[PDB]
Amino acid sequence: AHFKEYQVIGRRLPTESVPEPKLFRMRIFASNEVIAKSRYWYFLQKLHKVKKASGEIVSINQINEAHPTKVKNFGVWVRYDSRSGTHNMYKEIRDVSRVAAVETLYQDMAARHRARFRSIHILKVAEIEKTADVKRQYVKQFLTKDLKFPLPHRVQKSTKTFSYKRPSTFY
RNA sequence: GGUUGCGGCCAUAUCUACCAGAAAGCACCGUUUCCCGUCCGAUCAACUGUAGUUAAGCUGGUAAGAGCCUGACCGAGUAGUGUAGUGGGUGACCAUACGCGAAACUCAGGUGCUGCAAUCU
Repeated sequence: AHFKEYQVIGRRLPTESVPEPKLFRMRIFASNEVIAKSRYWYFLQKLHKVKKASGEIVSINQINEAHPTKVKNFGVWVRYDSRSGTHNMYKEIRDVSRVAAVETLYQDMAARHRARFRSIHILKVAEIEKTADVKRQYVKQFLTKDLKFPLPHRVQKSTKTFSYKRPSTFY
């Protein structure tokens, strides 16, 4: 579904010798809470000696975008598995939210490298609104002062199967 | 607490090399008339409590000791693996989901514990 940024705070189960464990937290983009808690145990199993059975999740929360109607430059660092091996890349994309850029990121990763969600780890989603922090020319071109372009060859959708005049693609 | 006899678990007890051991206790031990097998009273058998021997046995301590034992979010949730998909990949194989989960390695700690009957300044 629509990716939602969840904060997931969990810990290892409290034993007698070690009450109050170290309370690790992650921000993971997921469709829903069930996948959020699942993705949490998957990564926390990767960085620590803990699995779902031996730990508990102490807080699950949604993080909302601070201002969902300002467009920003998002610096995305990702590792993914291709058929041959593993690679780390830094991509970047315009958006208004962290989540929709991550939705965009998974679409681009699937399209350009045939990477399924199973294969992708989102290392760090970073926002910058200051130029010269933007490295990719496919994003720099929308930051030129006084941007303006046409939308040539406008194709208009037809509700009916027949029309009674050749179409016009003017704009 | 030492020691002896009988033990239990059977190295946290073994192994190497040094250092120490008061009283209690093997025996430094001494002897061959007697029971007792032989080349050998060395082992084994029997007889004594002697110069007074702790030299050895034994016990303890030491050693960035070997070994052994215990533990660890140490490696490592790794390897492996139960279940699942009309997942990926030509394949070889791999990723993912729900579970189980090592061994090496590394780091620490530990040098037997203990039952019964006696005996001991």
